[PDB]
Amino acid sequence: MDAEGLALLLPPVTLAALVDSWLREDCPGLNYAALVSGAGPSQAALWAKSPGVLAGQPFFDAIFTQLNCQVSWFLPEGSKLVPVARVAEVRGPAHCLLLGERVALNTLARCSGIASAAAAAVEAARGAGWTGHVAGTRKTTPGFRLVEKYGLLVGGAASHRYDLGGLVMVKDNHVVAAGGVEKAVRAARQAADFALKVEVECSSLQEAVQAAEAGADLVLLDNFKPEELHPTATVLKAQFPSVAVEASGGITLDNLPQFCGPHIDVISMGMLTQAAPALDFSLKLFAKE
Amino acid sequence: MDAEGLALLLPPVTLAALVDSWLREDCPGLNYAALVSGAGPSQAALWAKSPGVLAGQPFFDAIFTQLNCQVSWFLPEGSKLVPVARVAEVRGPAHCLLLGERVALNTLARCSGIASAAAAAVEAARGAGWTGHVAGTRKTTPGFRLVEKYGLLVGGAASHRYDLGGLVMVKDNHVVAAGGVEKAVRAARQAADFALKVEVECSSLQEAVQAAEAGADLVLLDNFKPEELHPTATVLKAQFPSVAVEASGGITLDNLPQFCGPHIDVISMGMLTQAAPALDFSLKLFAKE
Amino acid sequence: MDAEGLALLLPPVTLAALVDSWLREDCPGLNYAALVSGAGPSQAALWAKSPGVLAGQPFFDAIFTQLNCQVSWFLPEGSKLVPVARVAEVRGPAHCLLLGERVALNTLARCSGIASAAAAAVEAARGAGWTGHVAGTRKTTPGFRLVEKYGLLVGGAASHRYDLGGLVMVKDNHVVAAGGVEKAVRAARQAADFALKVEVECSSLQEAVQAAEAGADLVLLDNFKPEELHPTATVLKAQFPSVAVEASGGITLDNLPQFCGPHIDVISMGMLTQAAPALDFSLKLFAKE
Amino acid sequence: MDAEGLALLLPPVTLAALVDSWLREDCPGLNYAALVSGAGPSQAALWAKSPGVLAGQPFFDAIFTQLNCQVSWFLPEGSKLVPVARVAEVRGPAHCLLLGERVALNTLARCSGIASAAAAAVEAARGAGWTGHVAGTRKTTPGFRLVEKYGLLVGGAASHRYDLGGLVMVKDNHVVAAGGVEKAVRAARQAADFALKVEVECSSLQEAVQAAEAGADLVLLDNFKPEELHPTATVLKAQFPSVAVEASGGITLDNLPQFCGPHIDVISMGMLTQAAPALDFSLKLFAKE
Amino acid sequence: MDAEGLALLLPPVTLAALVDSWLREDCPGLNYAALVSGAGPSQAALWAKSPGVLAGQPFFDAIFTQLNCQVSWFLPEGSKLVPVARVAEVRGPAHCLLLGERVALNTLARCSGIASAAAAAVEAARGAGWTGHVAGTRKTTPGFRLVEKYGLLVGGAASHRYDLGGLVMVKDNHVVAAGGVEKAVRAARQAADFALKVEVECSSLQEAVQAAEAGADLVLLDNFKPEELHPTATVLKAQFPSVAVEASGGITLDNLPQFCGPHIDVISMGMLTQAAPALDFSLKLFAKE
Amino acid sequence: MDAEGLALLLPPVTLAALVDSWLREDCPGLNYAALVSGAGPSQAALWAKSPGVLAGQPFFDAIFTQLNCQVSWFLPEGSKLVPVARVAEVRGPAHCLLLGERVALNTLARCSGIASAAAAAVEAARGAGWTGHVAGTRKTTPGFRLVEKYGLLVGGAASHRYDLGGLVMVKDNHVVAAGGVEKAVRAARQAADFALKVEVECSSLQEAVQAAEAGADLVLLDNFKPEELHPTATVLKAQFPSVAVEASGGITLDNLPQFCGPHIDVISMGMLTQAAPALDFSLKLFAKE
Ligand SMILES: O=C(O)c1cccnc1C(=O)O
Ligand SMILES: O=C(O)c1cccnc1C(=O)O
Ligand SMILES: O=C(O)c1cccnc1C(=O)O
Ligand SMILES: O=C(O)c1cccnc1C(=O)O
Ligand SMILES: O=C(O)c1cccnc1C(=O)O
Ligand SMILES: O=C(O)c1cccnc1C(=O)O
Repeated sequence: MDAEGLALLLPPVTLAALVDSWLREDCPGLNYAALVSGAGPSQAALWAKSPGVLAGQPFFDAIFTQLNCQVSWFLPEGSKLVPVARVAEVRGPAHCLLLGERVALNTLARCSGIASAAAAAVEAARGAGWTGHVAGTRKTTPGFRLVEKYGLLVGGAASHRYDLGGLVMVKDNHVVAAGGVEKAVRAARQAADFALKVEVECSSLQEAVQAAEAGADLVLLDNFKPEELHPTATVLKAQFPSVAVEASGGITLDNLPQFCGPHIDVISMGMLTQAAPALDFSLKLFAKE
Repeated sequence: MDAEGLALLLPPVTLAALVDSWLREDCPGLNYAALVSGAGPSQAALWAKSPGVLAGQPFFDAIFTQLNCQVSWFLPEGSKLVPVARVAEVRGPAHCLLLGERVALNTLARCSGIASAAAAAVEAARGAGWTGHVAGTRKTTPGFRLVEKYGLLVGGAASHRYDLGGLVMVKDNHVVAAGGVEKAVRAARQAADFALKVEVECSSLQEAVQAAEAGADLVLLDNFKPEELHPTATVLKAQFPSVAVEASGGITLDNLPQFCGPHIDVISMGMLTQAAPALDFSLKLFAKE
Repeated sequence: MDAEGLALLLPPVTLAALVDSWLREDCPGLNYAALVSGAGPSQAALWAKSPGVLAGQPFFDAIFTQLNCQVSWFLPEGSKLVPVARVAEVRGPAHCLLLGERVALNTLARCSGIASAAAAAVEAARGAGWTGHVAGTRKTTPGFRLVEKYGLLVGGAASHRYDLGGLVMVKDNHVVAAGGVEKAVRAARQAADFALKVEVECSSLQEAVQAAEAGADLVLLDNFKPEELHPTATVLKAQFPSVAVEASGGITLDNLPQFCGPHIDVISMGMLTQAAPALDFSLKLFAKE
Repeated sequence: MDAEGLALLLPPVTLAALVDSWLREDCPGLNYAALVSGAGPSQAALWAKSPGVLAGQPFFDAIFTQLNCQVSWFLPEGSKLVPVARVAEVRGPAHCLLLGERVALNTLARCSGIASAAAAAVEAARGAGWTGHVAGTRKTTPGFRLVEKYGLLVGGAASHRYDLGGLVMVKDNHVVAAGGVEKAVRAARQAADFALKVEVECSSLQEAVQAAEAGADLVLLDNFKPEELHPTATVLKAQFPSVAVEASGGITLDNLPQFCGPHIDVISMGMLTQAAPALDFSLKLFAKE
Repeated sequence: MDAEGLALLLPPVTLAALVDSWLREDCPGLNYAALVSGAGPSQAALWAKSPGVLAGQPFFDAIFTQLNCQVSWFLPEGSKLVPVARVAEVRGPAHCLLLGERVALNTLARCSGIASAAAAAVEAARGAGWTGHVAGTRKTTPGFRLVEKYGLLVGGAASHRYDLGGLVMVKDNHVVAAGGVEKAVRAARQAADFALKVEVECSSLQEAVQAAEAGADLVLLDNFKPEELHPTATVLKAQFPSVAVEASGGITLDNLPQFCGPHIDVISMGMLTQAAPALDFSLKLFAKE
Repeated sequence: MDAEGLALLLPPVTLAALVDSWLREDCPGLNYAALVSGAGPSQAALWAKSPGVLAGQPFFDAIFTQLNCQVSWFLPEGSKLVPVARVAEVRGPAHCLLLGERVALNTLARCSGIASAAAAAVEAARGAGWTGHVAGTRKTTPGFRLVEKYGLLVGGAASHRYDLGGLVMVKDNHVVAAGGVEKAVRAARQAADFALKVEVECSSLQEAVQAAEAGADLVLLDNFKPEELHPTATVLKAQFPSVAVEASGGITLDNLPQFCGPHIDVISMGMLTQAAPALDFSLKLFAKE
């Protein structure tokens, strides 16, 4: 995509409600440190001290806008961060900058760190000649989904489904509960009348074929070794060429290339959200003359 | 210090609210996946697949209570996870179990992941002879502070001030805006009447002394090499024996012992929250009764 | 669709919150008519005074639950209503029973009113030997969508996309804004990726082909006369067998049979929500043994 | 009355909140369709496609304001709508115009639908030479009451009580629970100390006299056939000239002239909110010259 | 009446919501104090240390119910408090009792203090032979109206009009805005269609008469000396026998009998809410024997 | 203090939330009174009818801002009010001023009442040559703590800790629950890692010392007569120089000077918030073309 146009995804109602809560979480009562700085007009520089990808400007902006501060970016959303970079400047009343400071920073650090891993992982795949979509999961922080999924998009990963209402994903537990894969997929297909796709976690070739026969649009190959994964995917694409194939389970940055192959459409990774460290940013006030 | 007594810190109102919003994030509309599993009474086993410390039972319990499911814990809050362990059992209607599965796991993974890092770091400190307090920061995920600060406790580090509303904290930025460290602290110390303490970030011996003279209860030595840090702290404690010394900036699990000396009372670490990977948990239905 | 299992689609959090907002709407302050009834143990009987389909038990139930009342139903959810029928008995404190009454009845009235129309539309389509799906739209009352979309399902219609983060729908205005049907569907598919279906509104056969060619999952044939619809449908189906066709616009109970064909998969009708008179119900306290 | 000044009744806080819940209902997560339109400065025409009364302007406006879009109206609120008329022009970014489209349309459709049905009933009553008040009920869609009551006022009906903290209304059930009309009215008058009126639903002449005697500000005649209603009213009016008489139950636009008569003061009709079809409108983007 | 049956006025939704804000206000973060008491099953005695009237049981209860505690009342709601009285007893986990303490005490203290003041006023009114209704105002604490108005009622005063939603009160300002008293009342009367009473603030016998002629249901005689009030009110009743006559403005508990007279129906008092000191209660843990 | 620079303490999100709830409480539905005044541009004078200290401008401003109304203050926050003052002017639509009026007046009155009470007290203390802190308590009206604690500051008192997660307070009850003072304070000390202070309620010199020995930062001497208080305090300060001493319990404005001795640091007064009458203010519409 283009990372600058991604911001248009964020609906501005649910956005400001997020921002409000984040501020309240941090300053529920009186802001005593306000008195230290006073409210004089001020400027601070946003320092990027970690390599990766910048993401999260829409969140960073919104937070400060709520506090009557203005942000000037010196890079675009999505651009590569080359450490000790001065990536932006923030102007407003001192106390307002310093109240927004930590929250904006945390939001930007986390969003960026996710985008960073996603870009790293996308590269590694491109590098192995893979043409598919590296994806995320629902293994997001609670109440932080919007920021994390958006982060994955800025990094060039696909978001995967956002909600639980958005694609019907039959998993091991759904199959156990429904008493077998055929039964499960039949129900799943009925519930997704014509508007929603069905995906089915399958731990074996058999489970997959059963799923694919039953009319699954996607078959997720969960926890296969690579040497098992590709022959299994080959059989599937051969027999059901219109069915998409996702590999997930245990997949990391280091090993990702082994999971890439001509018959895998999607690779999903817990790690992009669950084990992607936050980038180091600071926001420092500089004096005017 | 009992880690099972820690759930009492959680006020039940802010807890049940948080849980609602987590579930609403994940499934705002219709849960089509309820139709695949139906609603038969079922049981699921919680499996820990990562080493660390188990943290977040109160949140796990709340999530599932909200969905009319019950939880039996086989290990106490804060115990070591020795992997491929069966840590607990969850009971309830199938569709209800599966609705809360991900959000619960996410929450538990995230909280446990932090506890583990805190525990690692506390152990490191103990191992380097040091009886001070290892601590968190305000570098927490937005909307998720309660879980992360609670996690820090369960792992046995200190939370630090929760929310900018406890302790008053003067930083590089407050000093710049106030036109001096002398001015900044006097203002800070006026604001925090008797109820609140004043801590000051300082980047030199000089700036520390000025702070302590000015009436600082705590003096944070920001971003020192340990070779500078300890001589500095030695003088401070000589000249102002009742002023506490915190050290912060660049402190990893790797180098933490280097910042563990006899005149350092608090060590705060960004990494305990920012860069602690989540633990791997799963929740698998079984068909006993 | 077994209509009694549909209640499993209702996540219990968003439900309970919605119930709260309805009761607060109807009684923001003090309930003065509490004093008129007092709080004597009491029982009322719900009478269905209109013909159609009973829908809304979950909502009815959950309103009374919030006011310590209990409901016992004598008809199953989705059953046929033959007038002057006793469908349930609600038991609880008089004042509570009387507080919930209008809100609970108003909820059951539209939900049933909508289901009734859906059932009638489905019946006319089965009646013209159509094996397709009758569907709702996003033409729903603001804030009431959960009840209305559930209503359609209980009457045997498809809900279409609930959401707008569900299926990606390119409409007449999108096509304009984009700058052409070709350029728009390219951009839709890219946003949709593997996770979502792209549906496109099309005013002619030419626009439909352009669309199918750009990779549309569903072509929606907007405001065609029946004489023009079916030729156009037959063409798309011969040339792109894997694309689903939707007819929509101007469709009524009376004319629906003329829109049924062997090459229409979905027919959506705005009237099913926008013009479905609410059923007559009432709740009258009786005396007990 | 002036229909344009009714907007003053709408307190801008409850209006804005209401709008946000509607917006959030339609797009809880990510707006994928933003990418198809993009953010081009754009303009749309509001086409009125059904006959009736225009109502809902202040809500329509509020919605788009919340998305940074400006509305310009060509008909004033309350004017007669003559089909295929251009009533307004909405401008702003393309993605925003399309985000608010369906919600704003759905709001205006239903408010106008009601206004029309009220105006229609007001007209037939005027046509019978009746000078009383046609009225709404509390039979409103849950959560949508502010819009529906307002629609009644624009069509020139009277909203009954909005609220329930409103007028005190003693109904058949209140009378049953109390054990007797005179008891009930005593209790109701006590609760309505001097600030509220007391109304009593009465199913006979005998009960209506009991209630009038006991001091009710109004007597509602609950299901009378018209041949019975007017003698019962006449007797009431002669015996208690300062009591007001409401006729309710079964009153359709077709039979309304028969319920009009010199001794009825208020005629409340459930149909106005429960069975008023919504109007047809559409919002189509045009390019400028 | 019966102060015990007043609790039925409080709808359980808006209670629990109110109680939740109050608790959140007091402990928005982690409750560190809970670790000092631990969770031992405990009991505590509520001690009334001031003279007055007890009011606020429903709130006190709700608060502790939310914290899983239970309350046994030794005196009924509305009874006379003779100091150092042991009025109730509260049981539940120690940290829960202690978390609820202050918030519940503050609530009961203020409700009780208002009911005391209202009683005092109702007494003096009765003592002076007057059969009217002492009333309060909209001079309530912001967001504490439910409790304050409830207190008035328990004290035996009237809750003058709760919300601005059910009576229509024309004031000095409304008249100025409207450009005269005739105009204002005329307008008000048309706004309050048949459901709502109109009250008019009048500062002179003229302005009162004018309002009465225009159709005012009540005439409020504002800031009159008593020697002016009673002649003014006698003319009023002479000409307008069915128009209620309220007196207001600087009426204190001391002079209240001077404002009592056969022609005054209602007496509102700012002081019942604005200057009613809180009672002194305390909650003391004891060991069981 | 500098009373004008105190507004900076008020975070703008929590402020605008609070203000919305006040407005929603006072007019949840339709504002019939808007029709009486119309929307004409108007102005209103704010009159101060009582002596005291002016407090609550930020809340006042925010309230009106929310209703598109501007305020011009002719007196700085916290100035002395000398009665019949014209302290400010409010411009806006007529219906908007009148909707805001009472809510804002109510806020300003109780904020100003408290500031006044506190100024009275701080004055007597400064008059008694005392250099310590006059403080508040947590005996604040529920849901209104921000306004009341802010008012205390403006009048020159200290807020004290605001909520239960500032300083950690051990009271009679915490001691009972812990089974002793030693145990309770150790637990509070362990809980208050380094971020917080521990304060202990003590009813005797011995208990004060046990607390001081166990590491208490402050010792609150509850309910001592002045004759006991000072000699107790003189001993503490001798034997534990850096422990602070707060007196509290029964300290009226009248007797306060008796509590102002050289070994007392803090004096807390329940009365400042529990028994401080609100000041008298009106807002009157005046003329302009
Ligand atoms: O549920 C998902 O959306 C999902 C998609 C791909 C891989 N894992 C998951 C998961 O959360 O378990
Ligand atoms: O603000 C804090 O509480 C804090 C405390 C210790 C270390 N870092 C921080 C920070 O957020 O920068
Ligand atoms: O958007 C939809 O879901 C939809 C689907 C089919 C027909 N109309 C609509 C509409 O709301 O206009
Ligand atoms: O209650 C009302 O407001 C009302 C007013 C007139 C007629 N019916 C009703 C009703 O809801 O039953
Ligand atoms: O507002 C009221 O209803 C009211 C009623 C009686 C006395 N004062 C008032 C007031 O203006 O606050
Ligand atoms: O608890 C407090 O914060 C407090 C502090 C000082 C004086 N009183 C109190 C109280 O409300 O009991």
